[PDB]
Amino acid sequence: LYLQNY
Repeated sequence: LYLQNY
């Protein structure tokens, strides 16, 4: 589980 917000 991986979340990246940019």
